[PDB]
Amino acid sequence: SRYAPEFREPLIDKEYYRKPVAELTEEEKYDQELKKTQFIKAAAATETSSVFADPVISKFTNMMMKGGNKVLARSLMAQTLEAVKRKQFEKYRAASAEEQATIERNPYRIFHEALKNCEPVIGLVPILKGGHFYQVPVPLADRRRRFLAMKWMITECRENKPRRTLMPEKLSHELLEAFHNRGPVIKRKHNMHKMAEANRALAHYRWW
RNA sequence: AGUAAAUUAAGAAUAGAGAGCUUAAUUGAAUUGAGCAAUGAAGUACGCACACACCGCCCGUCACCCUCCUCAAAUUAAAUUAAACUU
Ligand SMILES: [Mg+2]
Repeated sequence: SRYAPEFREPLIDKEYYRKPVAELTEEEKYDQELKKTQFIKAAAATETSSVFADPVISKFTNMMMKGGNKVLARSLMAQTLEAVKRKQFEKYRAASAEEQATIERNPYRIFHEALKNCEPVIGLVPILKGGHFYQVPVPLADRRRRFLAMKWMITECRENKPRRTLMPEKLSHELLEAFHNRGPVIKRKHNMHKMAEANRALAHYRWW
């Protein structure tokens, strides 16, 4: 890295800086005073104070990008969100007043609740004990649990789709199916959890 | 980490000749542990009949030639003795 270890990650929260001084906890108040005598990293090209920037969706975009084609990957995510909004508007208009209440037309809220439905609480680590490969039930961190949900989505759509279907049409159809706990990405989570019960007694081999 | 990946340009050398090489630029990620059971290294302790240094040293059965010794059925071979007393 070209940043020395003494550099601090930038804080790009607009409201945080403009809060009244008394509203800030003394711990936060102390850090701000310390940061005045430190070096701050430059903000990333994609780090902005925009009110429409969601870290979860921005991360999902980077996991789809191939060869640094951010314009294409962002376009694919923009087309997906729109394909989900247009799919719920059609259902909402073609539904009764009672049914209309339940229907969710926010694509950003369908994406977050979809991913969370696919996240697995426990995973598996492959281990070779006595020249035999065993996978031991592991408890997954918040970072490993989130990564696996996004990875499983980007892999079901990339591979298990018809040749002429497009990613905005497969991903939209999968975010909505996961949003209802019916999709194949949810089935992957159910299989992972079910296998952990099979290897329930083999967690002892853990050394880490 | 401006890394990987992807995409460009130029240069060396040639008369010409690389999908090779050198260099410059662009776009631009994911991830980094509740680590040491193992693998390797380092440190400490201990062991060593190894020092060619464990790809070490090393012990028995088995296999030819040669040296010495022992036992043993028998056979024969030479060797080796000592006196006893009568009249
Ligand atoms: Mg040439």
